[PDB]
Amino acid sequence: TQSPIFLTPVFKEKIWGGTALRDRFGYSIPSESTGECWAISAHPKGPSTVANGPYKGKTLIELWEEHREVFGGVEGDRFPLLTKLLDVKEDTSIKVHPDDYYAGENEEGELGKTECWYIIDCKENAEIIYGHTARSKTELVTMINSGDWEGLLRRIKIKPGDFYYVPSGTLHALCKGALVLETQQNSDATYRVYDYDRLDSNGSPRELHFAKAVNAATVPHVDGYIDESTESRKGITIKTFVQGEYFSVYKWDINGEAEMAQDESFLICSVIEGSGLLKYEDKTCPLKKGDHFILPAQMPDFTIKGTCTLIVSHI
Ligand SMILES: [Zn+2]
Repeated sequence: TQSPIFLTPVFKEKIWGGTALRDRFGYSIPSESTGECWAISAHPKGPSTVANGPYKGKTLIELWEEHREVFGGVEGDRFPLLTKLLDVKEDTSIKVHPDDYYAGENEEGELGKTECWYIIDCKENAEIIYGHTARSKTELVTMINSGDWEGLLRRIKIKPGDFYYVPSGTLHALCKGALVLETQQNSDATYRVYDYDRLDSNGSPRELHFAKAVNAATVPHVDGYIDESTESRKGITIKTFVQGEYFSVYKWDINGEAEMAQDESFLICSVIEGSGLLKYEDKTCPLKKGDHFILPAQMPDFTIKGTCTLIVSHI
């Protein structure tokens, strides 16, 4: 296809969620404790539906299975990624995501969940939990059992604009006061080790997966290294956050009119700030904060005019 494919958001309630998705993006949310917006999703538990054009109403799964041409004919049983907006009002659980092998073996073919975080906004003293100090799996087990979160967990102070890559196997948790654009593999495989003994809307504690978390966790933890790059042309500054095995993620900072080309299999796009006008051939497409869309394989060269910021990804 040759035109933008907009996606209608799906929402998920979370004990750590809030109303920021409605307050900052104008979204109609399910509850006053909404933690996640599954923005570009083909996950069975909450797939995005096409919001416009000839495919309006179809799910991203139906597009992947029946119209792979849209995605440049790339291989794979399922659309590979999942993009979310996260309203981390309170702390999320301490957890680890398995890799493709472990997930497939223990979660019935589910993909692993390597992911990354772009911090859109956050409070002044915001942090994240990333990595740990255990030198062996027996030590990790011991320190988790004595709830020595202070000696075990490693914390990183964050600020708006930060980017963190989270390889599967990484013990982590986003903490209270953060608004995040999370790009991850198409998976919902999560092993929690601690959830602060909280109760959900139904008065029941959330599930923990101690054994699986320890099995999936990388020990010892070693901080990986990613090199960012930035380049600018007329009307746009592009920051390249990562070009990894599972995805490449970028930030487009537009001011004025930028000339673009879609030279990948497809581009996943989220407008996180401002508004603008996308023009291609004789067509016009208004863009605004909160829009999520895919630019197909055959998308014609286009321009975006305005003051807006998008986070974009591709495989
Ligand atoms: Zn996570």
